[PDB]
Amino acid sequence: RTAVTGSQTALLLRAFEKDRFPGIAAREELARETGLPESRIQIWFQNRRARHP
Amino acid sequence: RTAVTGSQTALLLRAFEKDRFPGIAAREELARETGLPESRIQIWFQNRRARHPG
DNA sequence: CTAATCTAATCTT
DNA sequence: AAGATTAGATTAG
Repeated sequence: RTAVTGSQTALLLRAFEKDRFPGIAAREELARETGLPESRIQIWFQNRRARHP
Repeated sequence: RTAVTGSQTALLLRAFEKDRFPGIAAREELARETGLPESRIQIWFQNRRARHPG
């Protein structure tokens, strides 16, 4: 029940370009920064590593 | 490149009711019978699963 | 209408 | 965590 805002996307792309493998430390933060479950953020990083190496 | 003919459409539609979730083999087989890449057969089945069940 | 793509998610080893 | 694959949304013929 969630479509991502362009700002969240921009915020994840920034964290991506920084380091593509955020430990659960980075991710919880990124969950707070965005208002998304941590679970949903890991998925985002897993898919993006697979479709843009 | 695209443009599937009515005949290609005809034999896949038959195979559709035959197997609604073709494994990588069923599709690989179906690529030869039609002359379309397996990749394009998968898209065809996943698009049609969403636009026409039953 | 239909092919193709991009995303979110699940599952397997 | 990668790999494949699903559904779904959408971009286009």
